[PDB]
Amino acid sequence: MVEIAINPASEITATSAFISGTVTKFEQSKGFYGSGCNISLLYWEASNPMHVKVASSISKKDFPADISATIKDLKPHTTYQFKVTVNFYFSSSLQTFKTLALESKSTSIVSTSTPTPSMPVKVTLEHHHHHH
Repeated sequence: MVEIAINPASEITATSAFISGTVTKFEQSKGFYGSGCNISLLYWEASNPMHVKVASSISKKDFPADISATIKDLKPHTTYQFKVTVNFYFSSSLQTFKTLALESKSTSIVSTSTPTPSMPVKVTLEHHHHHH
């Protein structure tokens, strides 16, 4: 089967969110083996699934393929749904997330540190982007 793992939506604010997934293994049919599959990770409003917006559109020919999408232009207090569309024929499972209100936090001094930030001698100056 086409195995597409979906990573839970994180870094969610009112206007943006970081979503991702991993296309572990791809299948299609004869003739389409070794094809650069267009990964379009689509998101829409839970209230309006007609507004199919593209979070990210990239091409993958190598699997497992880890893809991520940074969504901006989100509506506050709004529930959204997302899926990874791989090639012209496949879609993943459906996840849903909800944005925040117009009172969001900066999330830089205190961020959700799920991994350990233990790096012997921190050479990287994270003033451009803070790692999760």
